[PDB]
Order: sequence, then C-alpha cells, then structure tokens
Amino acid sequence: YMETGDQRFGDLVFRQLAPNVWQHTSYLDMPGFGAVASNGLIVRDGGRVLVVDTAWTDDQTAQILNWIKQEINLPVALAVVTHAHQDKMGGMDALHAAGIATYANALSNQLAPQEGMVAAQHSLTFAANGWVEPATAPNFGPLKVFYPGPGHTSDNITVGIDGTDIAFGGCLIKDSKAKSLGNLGDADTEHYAASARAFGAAFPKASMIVMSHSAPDSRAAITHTARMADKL
Repeated sequence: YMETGDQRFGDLVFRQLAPNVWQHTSYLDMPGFGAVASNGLIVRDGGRVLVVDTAWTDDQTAQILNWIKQEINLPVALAVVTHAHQDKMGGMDALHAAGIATYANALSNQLAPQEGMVAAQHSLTFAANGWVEPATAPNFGPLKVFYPGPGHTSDNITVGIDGTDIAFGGCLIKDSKAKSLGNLGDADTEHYAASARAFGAAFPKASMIVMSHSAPDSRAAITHTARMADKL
C-alpha cells in the first residue's frame, strides 16, 4: 500500500501506520502549553475495529467514530484505555453512548472518578509477568496488552499489535530527544526505569513506538527513557 497523506477530519488528524492501523491525534489548549497533541490508535481486525483510547473530549471522540464510519465502515468492537487522564479517558461518554465496550486497567478504573472522569465498564487484570489475564480480555484479537508495573503512573498499560512492528507505550515512553521525563507526581521513581525496560522486553521486535504526545519513534525512545529514569 502507498503512503496516502495525513487526513484532517474535523479537529482531528489521522496518520496511517500500517494497512490495518491508524494513529488518531486530537488537540486541547492547556493553560500555558499551547495546543497539545494526544495520540491514540485505531486498528482494523477482520470485520471489526478496535480503539486505543479516546480524544481529549467526548466531542472529539465522536468525531473519531464518525471517521471510522466514513473511512472504514465496520462496527467498533471495543476500546482499551491506557491510563486515566483527560487525554486518554476524556471521551468515555461518547463511547458508551455508541454502545461500545470499554476496557481499562482495574487501577485506571478506581482512579478515573476522582479525576472527574468516567470509568471503563470493564477491568483488566494482569499475571505476574505482566501480560493480561486472558479471562479479563475477551477476544482482543491482534491487540497485545501489557502492564510493565508502576511507571510514569501506577496505572500505565501498554499495547502492541500482532502482525506489525507497532507498539504503544503511552505515557511511559518519552521521545528519544526528550530533555526531561516531565511530570513525576504520580510516577514511581524507584520502578520507572525497570518499567521502561520491561515494556521494551515485552515487545522485543517492535520497531515503531507510538508516543502519547509526539511523532512515533524507534526503540531509541525506550533506552533513552530508561536511562533518564536511572537518574532517580
């Protein structure tokens, strides 16, 4: 397949990362930071779609689904949400209104309501090696869900996509050229370096790491993240 150009649809941008995979990107102006990109994933598996997180708001999340209707036109079977923050969870209401089953780390679930956000309907749990208990993850298809341990946040979870060299660190992995690890308030600084490495180990073949706030990087984002994290 030939590279097609990145599609502007409403306030959203969609970059195709593979034949079955797209990155959705949405923006919100934060008080001093200007307009802040947030990335997510859309994944076409056979005759159904899977979504990785939401946009900043219920309204942009609705735009995402309209985009899926127009450009793909297959039912969205479910969404997985990688940690609790307005950028990942702020569109839960939109998903619930559309009838879509939502999953999050059991911990993201306990946390969201306090954050003033809507929880996912379903709670994922993980084995000691960090792969999801398959009982709690019905038919996730190509989606491979992994909990590295307490990270940047205690709830961060991550995912790769079978069939591809793609893997999504979310809030955990930072740009290879990053000057800081950013906000450590919910971070576990003892385990942060370990978490970055477990993630890399979990997805050893992944050549494309999709970042929460920036353009997908190579594995260098991981090693760079782990090292910065060893300063703590």
